[PDB]
Amino acid sequence: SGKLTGKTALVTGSSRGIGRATAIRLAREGALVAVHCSRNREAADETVATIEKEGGRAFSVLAELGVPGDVHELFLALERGLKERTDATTLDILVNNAGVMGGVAPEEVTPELFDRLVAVNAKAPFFIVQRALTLIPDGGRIINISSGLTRFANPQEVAYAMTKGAMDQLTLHFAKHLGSRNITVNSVGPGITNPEAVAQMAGYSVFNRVGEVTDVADVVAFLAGDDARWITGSYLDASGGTLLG
Amino acid sequence: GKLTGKTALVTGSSRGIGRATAIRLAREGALVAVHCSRNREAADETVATIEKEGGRAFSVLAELGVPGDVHELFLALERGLKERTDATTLDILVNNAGVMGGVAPEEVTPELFDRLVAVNAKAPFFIVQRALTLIPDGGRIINISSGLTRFANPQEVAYAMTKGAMDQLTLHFAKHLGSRNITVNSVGPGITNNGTPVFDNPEAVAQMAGYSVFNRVGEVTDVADVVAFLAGDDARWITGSYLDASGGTLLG
Amino acid sequence: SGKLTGKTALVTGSSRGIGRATAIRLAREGALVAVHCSRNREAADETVATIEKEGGRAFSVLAELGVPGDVHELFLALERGLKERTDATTLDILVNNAGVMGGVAPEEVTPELFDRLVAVNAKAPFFIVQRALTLIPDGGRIINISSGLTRFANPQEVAYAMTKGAMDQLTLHFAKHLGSRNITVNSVGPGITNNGTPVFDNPEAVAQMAGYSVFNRVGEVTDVADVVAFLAGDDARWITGSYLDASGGTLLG
Amino acid sequence: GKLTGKTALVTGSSRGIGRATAIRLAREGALVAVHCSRNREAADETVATIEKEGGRAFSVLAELGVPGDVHELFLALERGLKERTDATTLDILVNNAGVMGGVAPEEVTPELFDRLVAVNAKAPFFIVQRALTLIPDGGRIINISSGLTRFANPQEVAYAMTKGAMDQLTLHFAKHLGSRNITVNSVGPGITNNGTPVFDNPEAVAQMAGYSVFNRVGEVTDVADVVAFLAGDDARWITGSYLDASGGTLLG
Ligand SMILES: NC(=O)c1ccc[n+]([C@@H]2O[C@H](COP(=O)([O-])OP(=O)(O)OC[C@H]3O[C@@H](n4cnc5c(N)ncnc54)[C@H](OP(=O)(O)O)[C@@H]3O)[C@@H](O)[C@H]2O)c1
Ligand SMILES: C[C@]1(O)CC(=O)c2c(cc(O)c3c2C(=O)c2cccc(O)c2C3=O)C1
Repeated sequence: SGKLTGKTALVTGSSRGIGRATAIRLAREGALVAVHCSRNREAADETVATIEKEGGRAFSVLAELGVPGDVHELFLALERGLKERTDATTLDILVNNAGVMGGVAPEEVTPELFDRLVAVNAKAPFFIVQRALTLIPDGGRIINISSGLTRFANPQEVAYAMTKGAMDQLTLHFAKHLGSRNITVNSVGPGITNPEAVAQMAGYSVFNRVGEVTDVADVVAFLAGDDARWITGSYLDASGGTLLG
Repeated sequence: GKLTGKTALVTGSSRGIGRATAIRLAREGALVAVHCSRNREAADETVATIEKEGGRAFSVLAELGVPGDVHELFLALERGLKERTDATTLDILVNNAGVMGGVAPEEVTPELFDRLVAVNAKAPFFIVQRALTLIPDGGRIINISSGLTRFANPQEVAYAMTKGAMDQLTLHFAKHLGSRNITVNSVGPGITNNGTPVFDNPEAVAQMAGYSVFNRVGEVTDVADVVAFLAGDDARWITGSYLDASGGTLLG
Repeated sequence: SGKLTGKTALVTGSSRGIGRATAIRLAREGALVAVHCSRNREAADETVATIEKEGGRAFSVLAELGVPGDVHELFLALERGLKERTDATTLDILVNNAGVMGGVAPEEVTPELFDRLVAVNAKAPFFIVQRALTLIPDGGRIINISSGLTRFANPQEVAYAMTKGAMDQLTLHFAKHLGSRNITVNSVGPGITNNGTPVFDNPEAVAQMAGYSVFNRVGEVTDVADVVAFLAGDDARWITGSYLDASGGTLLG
Repeated sequence: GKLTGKTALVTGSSRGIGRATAIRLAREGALVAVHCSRNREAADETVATIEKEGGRAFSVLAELGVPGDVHELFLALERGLKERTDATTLDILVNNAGVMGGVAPEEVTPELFDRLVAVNAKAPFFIVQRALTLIPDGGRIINISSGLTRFANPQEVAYAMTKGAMDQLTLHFAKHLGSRNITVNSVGPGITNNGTPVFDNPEAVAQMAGYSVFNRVGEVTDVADVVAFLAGDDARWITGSYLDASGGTLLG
């Protein structure tokens, strides 16, 4: 039971971190959750187990994002697992969460690394959305997990932030596009998300603590439900006040 | 009831977004102080409505924008809370009350300006300042702003100015109350059907609907439900922010 | 230069700091400038003298802002001064620069001080714009000096930030309002700026203010003045309703 | 002229905004590298116009968004720079080159996507990376973004994604390059008449004109004159920002 009973959801990159927590949370609201990961079937199944242990419903879906054919593989697996469990291909909630980072100075960024950041973080989300319009009913949900680094300068992750900048444009423009179909499209921006180095990252928030994976997941689940029907095209700041300069 | 055994004050609460906000917060198990400037009866009609759902609420009278406004309000509030809970703890503060100008820029007088500032910006500042002594660590402050802070409309410039002032309150009090774990956030409504004579008129309603990407006017419920979320535990990691409850009016 | 030759301007709070430098840069570009100040007639005459030494044109205007009759006196003096030197009351450029800070913790703010900050920082600029519309021609300019404190949290000056967030709303709605008359309306947001005070004589404090800028220096009054001058000229005809970040990258974090 | 003694590269300066930017920078006395993909005559026409007005410019030819683009661009750039100044100093970099998608969201192919990224966001990044050694302390990077980063338009979502990436390039390199005194800023045009067929129909024009509060479309000089200000000394204290050169298109 819960807000999302009889709803289906897909969360990309949800074997670890925010994705995992988001899947758990959405499942807790009574949603059927496709747990996606790129490479680890094991981690993906740990998540599916937890959801079942806590009385919810989920299934793992493996498909490496960032490579030719990623969208085919994601949906082939996804659409089957859905018809298997509901006899429909409907996808009520899409969470674009998967993302990889750069971790080098701009002078060390290769054309190839740039291509891959774009491919996983921005290109996949675009073509995942495009194909998912097929499955998403009227009144459905799209939620894109952004990054605090889009509002906060960090040259050590410039290529990463560029791709998340790109992802945030999905929110603005698909919100407009999907208006007539009553599908809301929003972004969620985390802060820093989980020694003496702990003490310094905790300083960035006004709450003097580091973010937890739950801190973001709870905002996603709100966006995923009916209480958020009148919010679209917007950016939700789940960073514990990190943007306040 | 996720807000059970919590207390809430919503200013300008006898009608419109305020009404719906009180009703929603009550429905979540919170005892709600329903504030009004003038009509004791209208504020009691809301209290009535809440109790018929198995909720807890009490009316409060205090004309905002005049000398001693804050005093009268917190006098009645502290009284009503003690009588009902043996404490005067205020978990949730919603600054909802506000008035518009409805004249062109060249037609604004000093008296109107002063009046807009007094009700829309001054009162909320001092209601926050006073409420600090009643809000526990982990409490909630929600300021109802306006989409006109992001969408040009000269016909309400002075009103928007007072609301932009309100949002700055949000920014700075959020930083100030971080160590006490109180979130401070603004909710910006779009065009919302309250009950004014413009909404009696279709074609006018048709015009306003088009501002939203969903092709409808907002309902009071649309905004109250966003307020309710910020009031709850799911929004503990959101502070100092502006939530866009306009149905995508800001998209251009 | 002669870019603003034939133009007139008013810069409020123009005897000191950012206001002063703005008045100076406008005059340099060829504008006849009304230097306003609230009380100090001498400091205003000093700016005028400086502008004249450089071969420009300026006059002083006394009018205390934030008290009853402030707009009235300002424009009485403005109009007399403009008519004498040009034969017209045409006001091409209006710069809303004047403002006062609160300098008090959010708990010590009284209803009086709040009124005072509003009256000076929000009320006056609104009514100055309102009254100035009668003098500003099609093609004219309005620049509002805001604050980086609208973008950067600082509870120490919260009431002041509210008045300045009010001021940004002026920019947004009047830009829309004044579109059909081809007047641009923009905001300029300073960061920390060295206004000549003793505070800036201490290097240890200078350094910790400098760190807020990506360039590792404090701003000069001239860094802000030069942006205002750009907005005020023809090259910025296609910018309106916007906010210019003249703070040396303070908002980057 | 403010830019006497300085050099500038403007990518895609053979027509539209790039062309006018090149022309305006040369007018202030800068030596301008005029760039485009293959059309030598197109680049040279801009060079001709600049020379008539008594300025200095040379054409440089490199198709952006293909393996080797950067190498080919800088080889041509330095050659031409050395032939004229006997130095490879680049004072001013303007990332203007850009292409549009122009198909519905459902129609976008991986191929089109890759192409927009490669030209609009990736090339600017690697051009910057490579230019860093030629740009002296106190120099300038100006990135030509788009109002579509703030104004919803599904017909160009992929394009707008690349411009969102572009604005991130501004934010992060502004920080990275601060200790070197290099300002990095975005200029975001609205609808600007660039000679394409759409600006010929006086009906679609009137419609486009209505996006601005001045009720006209932008001209190429409207944007170029903003770039020129950023390229000069008067804008030394602005960095990491977005300049809204749309004539008030983002006001709602
Ligand atoms: N005009 C508008 O409405 C508008 C609005 C917002 C933003 N913008 C932005 O402003 C910039 C220029 O706009 P515009 O309207 O002036 O464009 P334009 O008239 O189409 O000219 C663009 C220039 O970019 C060059 N270019 C395109 N692809 C290239 C490639 N792969 N390699 C090398 N050069 C390339 C073109 O040269 P070749 O022909 O040789 O390729 C051309 O000189 C773009 O970044 C655009 O996104 C324009
Ligand atoms: C010139 C054009 O063929 C027409 C067009 O559709 C457009 C194009 C490029 C743009 O950057 C924009 C726009 C735009 O409308 C438009 C409409 C409203 C706001 C905008 O920022 C824009 C644009 O930025 C391609």
